[PDB]
Amino acid sequence: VETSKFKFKCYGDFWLSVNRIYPEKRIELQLEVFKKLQDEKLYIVGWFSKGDHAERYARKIMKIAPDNVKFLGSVSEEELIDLYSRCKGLLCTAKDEDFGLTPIEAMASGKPVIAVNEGGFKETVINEKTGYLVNADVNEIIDAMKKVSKNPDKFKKDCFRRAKEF
Repeated sequence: VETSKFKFKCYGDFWLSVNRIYPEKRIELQLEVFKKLQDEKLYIVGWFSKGDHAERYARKIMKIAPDNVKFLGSVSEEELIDLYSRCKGLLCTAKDEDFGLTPIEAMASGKPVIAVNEGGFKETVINEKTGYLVNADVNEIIDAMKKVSKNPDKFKKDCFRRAKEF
């Protein structure tokens, strides 16, 4: 996994999630989280295939999402790198990602990762060292996010290091 093109800019005031708008990504969970954390912001990178059945689910998600959630759609690598470099941290809730590419890219950017304790997330994120591993649970995710909010650069060096190990 290449991570030389990623960099750090700042711990911005927005959380990031990189995942297509499909059921297996548990986008609904992310929405429930920000419906409670009205003081936080989420930028979602990912779209869907027009004309495909998934479109119904995608549009439903976008209509039930709170105002503090932004759907960016499909972005270029330049955009992705920049988003990783400026986010406060990465949120992962997918159940079909076994490699943990997104956590690696986020950590290569010096960012903490909050993710469900499954697949590639469990294989990349180190609980309490480069982020937090929790269950697919609204309250658990919010608690983890609140910790990061209090100390954004707490795991900076550890994240850069972990990213090199892949």
